[PDB]
Amino acid sequence: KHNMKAFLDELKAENIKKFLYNFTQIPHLAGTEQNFQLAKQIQSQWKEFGLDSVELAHYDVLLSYPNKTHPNYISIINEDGNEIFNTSLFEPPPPGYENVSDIVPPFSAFSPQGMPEGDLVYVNYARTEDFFKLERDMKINCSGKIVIARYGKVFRGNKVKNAQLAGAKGVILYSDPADYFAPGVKSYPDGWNLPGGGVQRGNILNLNGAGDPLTPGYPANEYAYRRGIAEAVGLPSIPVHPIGYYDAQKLLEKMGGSAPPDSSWRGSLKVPYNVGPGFTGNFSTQKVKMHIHSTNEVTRIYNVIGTLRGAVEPDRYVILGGHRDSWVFGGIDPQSGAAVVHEIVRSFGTLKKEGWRPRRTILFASWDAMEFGLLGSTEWAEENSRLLQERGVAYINADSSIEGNYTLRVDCTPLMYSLVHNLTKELKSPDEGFEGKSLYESWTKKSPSPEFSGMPRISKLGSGNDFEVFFQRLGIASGRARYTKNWETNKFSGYPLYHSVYETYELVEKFYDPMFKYHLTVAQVRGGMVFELANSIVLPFDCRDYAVVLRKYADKIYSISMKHPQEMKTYSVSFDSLFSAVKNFTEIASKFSERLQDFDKSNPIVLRMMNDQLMFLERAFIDPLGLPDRPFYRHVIYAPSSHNKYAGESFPGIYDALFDIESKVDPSKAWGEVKRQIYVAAFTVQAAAETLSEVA
Amino acid sequence: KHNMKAFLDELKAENIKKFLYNFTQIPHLAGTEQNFQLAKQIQSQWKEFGLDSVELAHYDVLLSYPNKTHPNYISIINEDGNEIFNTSLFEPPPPGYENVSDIVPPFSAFSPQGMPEGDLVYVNYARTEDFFKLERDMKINCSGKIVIARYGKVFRGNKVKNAQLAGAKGVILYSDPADYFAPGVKSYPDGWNLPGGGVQRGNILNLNGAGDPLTPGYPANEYAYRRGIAEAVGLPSIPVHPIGYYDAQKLLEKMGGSAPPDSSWRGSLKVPYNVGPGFTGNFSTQKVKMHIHSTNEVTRIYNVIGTLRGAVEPDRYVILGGHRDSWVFGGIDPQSGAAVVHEIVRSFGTLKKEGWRPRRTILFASWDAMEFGLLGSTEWAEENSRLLQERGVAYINADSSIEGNYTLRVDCTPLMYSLVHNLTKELKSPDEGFEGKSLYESWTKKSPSPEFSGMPRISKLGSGNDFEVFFQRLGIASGRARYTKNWETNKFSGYPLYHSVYETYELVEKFYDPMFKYHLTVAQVRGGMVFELANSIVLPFDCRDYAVVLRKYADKIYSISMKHPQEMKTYSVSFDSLFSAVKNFTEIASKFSERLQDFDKSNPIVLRMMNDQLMFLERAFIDPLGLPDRPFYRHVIYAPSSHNKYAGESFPGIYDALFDIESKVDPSKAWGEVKRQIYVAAFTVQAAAETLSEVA
Ligand SMILES: *[C@@H]1O[C@H](CO)[C@@H](O[C@@H]2O[C@H](CO)[C@@H](O[C@@H]3O[C@H](CO[C@H]4O[C@H](CO)[C@@H](O)[C@H](O)[C@@H]4O)[C@@H](O)[C@H](O[C@H]4O[C@H](CO)[C@@H](O)[C@H](O)[C@@H]4O)[C@@H]3O)[C@H](O)[C@H]2NC(C)=O)[C@H](O)[C@H]1NC(C)=O
Ligand SMILES: *[C@@H]1O[C@H](CO)[C@@H](O[C@@H]2O[C@H](CO)[C@@H](O[C@@H]3O[C@H](CO[C@H]4O[C@H](CO)[C@@H](O)[C@H](O)[C@@H]4O)[C@@H](O)[C@H](O[C@H]4O[C@H](CO)[C@@H](O)[C@H](O)[C@@H]4O)[C@@H]3O)[C@H](O)[C@H]2NC(C)=O)[C@H](O)[C@H]1NC(C)=O
Ligand SMILES: *[C@@H]1O[C@H](CO)[C@@H](O[C@@H]2O[C@H](CO)[C@@H](O[C@@H]3O[C@H](CO)[C@@H](O)[C@H](O)[C@@H]3O)[C@H](O)[C@H]2NC(C)=O)[C@H](O)[C@H]1NC(C)=O
Ligand SMILES: *[C@@H]1O[C@H](CO)[C@@H](O[C@@H]2O[C@H](CO)[C@@H](O[C@@H]3O[C@H](CO)[C@@H](O)[C@H](O)[C@@H]3O)[C@H](O)[C@H]2NC(C)=O)[C@H](O)[C@H]1NC(C)=O
Ligand SMILES: O=C(O)CC[C@H](NC(=O)NCC[C@H](NC(=O)CCNC(=O)c1ccc(I)cc1)C(=O)O)C(=O)O
Ligand SMILES: O=C(O)CC[C@H](NC(=O)NCC[C@H](NC(=O)CCNC(=O)c1ccc(I)cc1)C(=O)O)C(=O)O
Ligand SMILES: *[C@@H]1O[C@H](CO)[C@@H](O[C@@H]2O[C@H](CO)[C@@H](O)[C@H](O)[C@H]2NC(C)=O)[C@H](O)[C@H]1NC(C)=O
Ligand SMILES: *[C@@H]1O[C@H](CO)[C@@H](O[C@@H]2O[C@H](CO)[C@@H](O)[C@H](O)[C@H]2NC(C)=O)[C@H](O)[C@H]1NC(C)=O
Ligand SMILES: *[C@@H]1O[C@H](CO)[C@@H](O[C@@H]2O[C@H](CO)[C@@H](O)[C@H](O)[C@H]2NC(C)=O)[C@H](O)[C@H]1NC(C)=O
Ligand SMILES: *[C@@H]1O[C@H](CO)[C@@H](O[C@@H]2O[C@H](CO)[C@@H](O)[C@H](O)[C@H]2NC(C)=O)[C@H](O)[C@H]1NC(C)=O
Ligand SMILES: *[C@@H]1O[C@H](CO)[C@@H](O)[C@H](O)[C@H]1NC(C)=O
Ligand SMILES: *[C@@H]1O[C@H](CO)[C@@H](O)[C@H](O)[C@H]1NC(C)=O
Ligand SMILES: *[C@@H]1O[C@H](CO)[C@@H](O)[C@H](O)[C@H]1NC(C)=O
Ligand SMILES: *[C@@H]1O[C@H](CO)[C@@H](O)[C@H](O)[C@H]1NC(C)=O
Ligand SMILES: *[C@@H]1O[C@H](CO)[C@@H](O)[C@H](O)[C@H]1NC(C)=O
Ligand SMILES: *[C@@H]1O[C@H](CO)[C@@H](O)[C@H](O)[C@H]1NC(C)=O
Ligand SMILES: [Ca+2]
Ligand SMILES: [Ca+2]
Ligand SMILES: [Cl-]
Ligand SMILES: [Cl-]
Ligand SMILES: [Zn+2]
Ligand SMILES: [Zn+2]
Ligand SMILES: [Zn+2]
Ligand SMILES: [Zn+2]
Repeated sequence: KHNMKAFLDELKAENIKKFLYNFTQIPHLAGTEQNFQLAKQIQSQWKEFGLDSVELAHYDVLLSYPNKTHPNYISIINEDGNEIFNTSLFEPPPPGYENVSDIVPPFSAFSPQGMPEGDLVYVNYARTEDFFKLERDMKINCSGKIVIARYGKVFRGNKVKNAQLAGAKGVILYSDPADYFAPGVKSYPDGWNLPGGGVQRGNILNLNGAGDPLTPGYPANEYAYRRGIAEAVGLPSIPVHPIGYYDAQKLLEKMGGSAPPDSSWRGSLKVPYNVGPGFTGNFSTQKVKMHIHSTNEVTRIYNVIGTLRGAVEPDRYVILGGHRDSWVFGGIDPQSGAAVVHEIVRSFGTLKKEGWRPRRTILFASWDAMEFGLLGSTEWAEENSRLLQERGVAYINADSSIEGNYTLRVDCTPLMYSLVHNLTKELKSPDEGFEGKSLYESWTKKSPSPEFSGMPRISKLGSGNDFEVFFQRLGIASGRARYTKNWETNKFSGYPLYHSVYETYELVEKFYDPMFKYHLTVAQVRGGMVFELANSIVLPFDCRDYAVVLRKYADKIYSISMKHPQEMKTYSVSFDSLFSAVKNFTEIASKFSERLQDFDKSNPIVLRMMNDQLMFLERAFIDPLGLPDRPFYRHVIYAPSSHNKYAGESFPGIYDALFDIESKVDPSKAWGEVKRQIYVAAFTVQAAAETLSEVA
Repeated sequence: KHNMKAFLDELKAENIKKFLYNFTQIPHLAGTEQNFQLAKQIQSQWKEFGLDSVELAHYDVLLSYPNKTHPNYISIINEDGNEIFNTSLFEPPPPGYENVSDIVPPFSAFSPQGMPEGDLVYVNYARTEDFFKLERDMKINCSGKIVIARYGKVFRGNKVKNAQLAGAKGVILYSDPADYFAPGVKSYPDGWNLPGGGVQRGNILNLNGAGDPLTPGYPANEYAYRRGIAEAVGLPSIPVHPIGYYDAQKLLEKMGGSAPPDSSWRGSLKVPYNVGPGFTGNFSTQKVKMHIHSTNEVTRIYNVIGTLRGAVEPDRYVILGGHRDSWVFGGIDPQSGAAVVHEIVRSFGTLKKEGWRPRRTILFASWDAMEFGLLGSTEWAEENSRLLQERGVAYINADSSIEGNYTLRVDCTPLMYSLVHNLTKELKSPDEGFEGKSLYESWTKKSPSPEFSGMPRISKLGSGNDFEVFFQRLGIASGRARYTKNWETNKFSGYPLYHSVYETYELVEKFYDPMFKYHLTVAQVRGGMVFELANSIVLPFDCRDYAVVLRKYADKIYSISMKHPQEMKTYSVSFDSLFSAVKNFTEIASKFSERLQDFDKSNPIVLRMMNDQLMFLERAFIDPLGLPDRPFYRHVIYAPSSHNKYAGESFPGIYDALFDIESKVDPSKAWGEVKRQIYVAAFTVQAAAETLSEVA
């Protein structure tokens, strides 16, 4: 038979390993020839694998690169202006790659050029609360200072935004061993830890969903009319550069001024972690100088778009997408995910060659320029927004398949919770000690849901990955899954060698997944989800699961507001309308579910009506006016946190209206805006509910 | 059989007459008890007529009313401050209605309160070009003057906006006999002309599609959070009041200053039409004083919403909608249209009682508060926007059925041109001299298309009517039709007694349509369109007709730009991308049309795919970012003219970027924005075309 089991059984660990090796021998930086070559290779292979059509979709977008003949670096300069200490110009290449060309040196993409020199202030992780603590509690002024922040906890773009608004004239990011060196594990190449010379690359934009900085709203095609740089979206105004902890140590060791306010401010280096500003007495006349000469330039990028036409509903699209561009070799990020996508295409293509086709169309995407701001997926979705919004069933992302070897991690819309539960109950656990048990069982045991015994944790979607346009802009149900670490063991924001030259094929093959069994489990979950979404007669979404979480989020936002009981009385702030809408959603969804079970199974119009109702339910949470000052975040239930693009926030409009409200100078105005956001959320919830009522 | 002919034949002129009489005996001003009573009556009757459900949808919206105990009026005051001349407090009521209560006196709805006193400037029709001529050519400064403008040519809201931006401190609108008195016809009650004491009511908002001024974006429901008045949308900042030509004569006769610049500035009164400012020598110390005391107040309004559930595609909606609220008796506007809707419901209900149902769902709407800014239809569409955008097939409007007795007038999306041509070829002409001929034949003869011999004129949709939210905001194919006058005979912007107390049942029965045959023809066209839209297996839209007009509009906008050849060279302004997109649209639409003809007629999925492609084609012209500073006008091909809300403009983004461009102080910036609009239009056209490509 051609069923899900045939699909799953065709997937092979050994194929994923071969593809990963193939994709990670040279760098594939967005906009470079090497990445265009790989694009053409994957196009060719997807065609040979059997897809009906495979095309490149190219765009001309703003990227950023260091100047090869004018290196970025930071100095300590003495009062004479002699540079007495200089940070590294490159990471020491790993064994056997010391002759690889075109390894981009560490840099912060989209930094402006400049050579600011000043006194250092240490700002911990540069989170909103870290700046609050500096200004409000410690009375330290960052205006005109160079800020040094440790990576971790939040997206680095938010750090840079926060430093700018504090008045910093430059930012230095570094990786502290506290956050990127797991105790008892060796540095690469002998373990999976970050060495003192390792550095995390990465962009520092604040795009808020816009895509290419020059063309917000519209694809960066041949004839596009670009904004000038001064009106581009999301560019930082101060120079920024990342360094490793050997170099960080040499910048921090001299710091004077105030002590760190508490231990949550101290990392693991042998330094006091003084906040500054500036250096202790003997060194007080020395300063820090950055030298940044990177350039922004419009550069062509290439997405690969594969189509497997549906047999019955070709005008319904289930999309499996993940990026192909990497900072250097991309051993984990993204090629561990791209190798999984490749094998999924291969497997679906095998069935197709034997005469099968999915019920609905499957689109496969190899996105470009993700590392420079989700540019490739966003431009493509801008180009294709009307097809995607009227035909898009679901989007399954496929970045890094592994970031650990402990258990599964899934973030998705509530509409996919039941699908994920049911699919994982069918799959075999790859975990030691769970031989012959289901993935559901191992996952639930290692990662229990905080709410419900006997179920696993599934998180909301955040951002910083290629689902952002499809979910928070366009309202297409989205999900993602990968293998991850035990967050109780270390609690780091990622894996140590993230975005470093040390992220290699050997990293994965030797330390993360020698038998490629976690990769295979991830291919089964991602591929399985796509299979069911594209082949189930009734779409596999359970609207009742949205009702349950909407109540949890309404409770949560209410509890936040209820910290201000006097203001709620003064300004008559009521959540009654939101709870009412949620109650109605619960009731209507329950009735819809009965019809879906009970409808006449011979009637394809009733079926498609109810599949359209299922498909357009995520779509109903979109507000076409967007959230305040973030027009490309239109989903009213979920947006990326305004303080950390990686994290999702629920009822974001209300949350941001309530955030730090006790500090606003005009409370009447501030609480007015809370009430406005309550109204918008209540209305959108009720409106979404009504899409599930009988249609006439 | 139950077919279109059965539907059409059930319609009776005598029923329309009875309903019109029934709807016009007392005033039905929005927000009054009398209009809520009529709402309940139409709800009851639509249920008895056989609709499946009929509900009221109510909203609480900003309306405006004069103060009953503090009348609005204008004076000429002498230097002592004695009011030596006062305009009327009411229109002399027509015969037999001199005892009717609650006739609202003439006023401009949403005027602020004030009693400004100043010198008069006469500004012709207060169009953009009239102000250009005053400031630029005649060097007359309106700052701090009271402006007197004749009604006509453009929507009165645009006049008030234009007067404000000229710095006027108040506006007086009047009806000039040149524009509202047809030569050789008697004044009401002895003819259909406006008497000297007649006055045109009407709102003076600039909403740009927003709906209720306090709640843009969201329905004005129970829990809505309102803007304060100072942030409301579209309210005028200067007092405004309309008067008749007896009173206008007494204001204009003393005017001094400059002569009218030419005869296009002179109306028909026995006055010189001097532009002013102020009065001639002997009267130079006299001034004009307005006294406006109207109040804005949030008031409940009621739409009636009738549903006739579709047998096969209940989740596809064909909407017939028109308003019910009137300024006074509403003899033409709107009850001549509402009486037609009522008979259409009756006819469809007769078929339903005999066991028939349309293929798709038909929604019938009796809108409220249209006269105060299309409020009722817009709030309802805001409430229901997600159902309408995913399920809305078409909207047919149904305001005034007649404004003359000469020939048909149709404005609609190009997608309905073929439908209208085919339907009118089936219908009998009611015109004298065309007995036994088709409506198509009489209409084509009396109103030839400017482009194509042997076809009739069909105009683009403008605004100032209840289709605005459905078409220009939501992108649902829309159309309207009514009987009209011979524009070659007089060329007035409407009919003389528009929005006056004299617009009565007797006006219609005695002067416009004694045998109710034009009303019946209009019921057949509107009802016929709804019938085909709701019952045709393939939706009756021809995408090729859009391709033909897109080329006409691209030629037109190109020709406008080509008046500035030097700037097009300097700033490299090319229309190549727009023409390219239009060419592609033409090619793809041609291929789609072949598939639509040729597809396998047994396959309902292919059918519905192609019906969805047809339905979502108007939808593809929507840009969710809206046009510049007009977020609720999102259609890129059509918007209401920025200079006259009643008129439609094509490629409005480009048109407004080019308008008066030779006056802009920064030409680089201005031509940049032209190019930006070219890109947006080319992209949207191509994107719309691609919705008609094979789906996978
Ligand atoms: C969750 O779902 C429920 C439905 O089960 C919704 O209930 C509606 O709630 C609103 C209140 O927010 C009710 O509004 C009230 O309607 C009365 C008239 O309703 C009748 O007539 C309408 C048509 O006009 C019918 O559709 C309806 O069935 C009724 O027969 C008004 O008279 C009320 O206004 C008066 O009282 C209020 C409050 O004290 C005053 O502010 C007013 O000035 C006025 O005096 C009121 O407008 C509505 O009728 C309910 N519909 C039902 C029960 O079907 C919830 O609203 C929904 N939650 C959300 C968030 O949408
Ligand atoms: C109306 O419809 C036609 C289709 O019939 C569209 O034609 C496309 O037009 C654009 C030009 O605007 C062409 O873009 C060019 O593509 C070249 C590569 O294309 C190949 O590879 C792609 C995938 O990457 C395939 O999809 C495609 O089939 C081709 O095989 C580029 O190399 C060109 O760029 C080079 O030249 C330009 C111009 O001189 C330079 O600016 C660049 O820097 C670079 O040197 C160019 O990008 C596109 O290929 C055409 N597609 C076709 C024929 O199918 C029209 O665009 C459309 N009109 C609108 C308004 O959309
Ligand atoms: C995940 O798996 C669960 C368990 O199989 C699925 O729920 C089950 O779905 C079936 C099929 O609809 C339900 O059967 C139905 O029962 C009703 C009422 O008794 C009957 O009238 C119908 O004819 C039909 O047989 C079954 O009750 C239900 N079991 C539950 C909820 O415990 C669930 O649908 C799956 N989720 C997906 C596919 O997203
Ligand atoms: C308005 O009426 C015209 C004239 O009836 C309609 O166009 C006609 O539509 C029919 C039905 O699709 C076309 O017939 C088809 O012809 C093709 C090609 O020869 C054949 O392969 C199909 O099987 C089918 O018989 C007919 O050609 C066409 N006539 C024209 C264009 O002159 C038009 O569709 C109507 N418009 C509407 C309903 O909106
Ligand atoms: O411009 C942008 O918006 C982002 C560009 C670029 N993106 C990435 O590097 N993405 C991979 C890293 C990303 N990290 C996080 O989400 C941090 C916390 N959550 C998880 O790791 C986490 C979340 C869900 C799951 I399932 C597993 C882990 C990730 O893991 O996706 C960057 O950040 O520089
Ligand atoms: O707030 C708003 O946006 C408008 C509120 C209110 N609306 C109306 O009174 N509508 C009826 C008058 C309107 N007039 C025009 O369109 C003027 C030129 N075109 C036609 O008459 C014309 C156009 C198409 C056809 I078919 C027939 C005649 C009309 O005729 O619909 C008002 O204007 O005060
Ligand atoms: C990755 O695998 C691809 C595909 O097998 C290899 O590209 C092929 O290389 C052979 C030998 O040079 C050529 O004859 C084919 O034309 C290539 N195929 C395609 C589709 O490009 C590639 O060599 C491998 N890369 C590495 C580094 O191993
Ligand atoms: C850090 O790098 C800087 C720049 O290369 C070094 O300073 C330069 O040294 C050369 C050779 O002695 C001089 O001719 C240049 O004028 C210097 N340039 C600047 C900008 O100062 C510096 O010596 C290096 N410091 C260390 C400790 O290696
Ligand atoms: C308009 O017609 C309606 C409906 O025929 C009339 O309203 C009815 O009046 C009778 C007699 O008063 C009542 O018994 C019914 O309950 C009413 N029906 C409904 C549905 O409201 C109304 O009288 C007519 N109005 C005018 C001015 O002629
Ligand atoms: C126009 O109306 C105004 C207001 O009614 C008249 O002026 C008033 O006249 C009364 C009675 O003589 C005075 O007591 C008021 O003080 C006046 N009010 C104002 C505001 O002036 C005026 O007489 C009327 N003019 C004409 C020509 O009829
Ligand atoms: C890079 O730096 C070099 C050498 O210092 C300079 O000549 C060149 O203009 C720079 N390239 C850029 C700005 O792309
Ligand atoms: C920080 O310093 C700058 C000037 O050096 C000043 O404008 C700003 O107000 C200061 N912030 C404080 C002390 O709050
Ligand atoms: C793989 O799992 C083992 C056993 O739990 C663990 O000790 C090791 O740290 C893991 N490797 C990685 C890279 O997480
Ligand atoms: C209307 O005018 C009267 C009498 O001059 C006044 O008492 C009342 O407040 C006004 N009503 C309003 C503003 O609605
Ligand atoms: C019109 O008059 C006002 C002041 O009375 C002035 O501010 C404005 O500039 C004048 N406009 C002209 C003469 O252009
Ligand atoms: C009705 O038609 C006649 C004959 O053409 C015309 O003279 C008369 O003015 C028309 N009535 C109206 C109200 O247009
Ligand atoms: Ca873009
Ligand atoms: Ca509103
Ligand atoms: Cl992922
Ligand atoms: Cl109309
Ligand atoms: Zn990645
Ligand atoms: Zn990455
Ligand atoms: Zn009207
Ligand atoms: Zn009107």
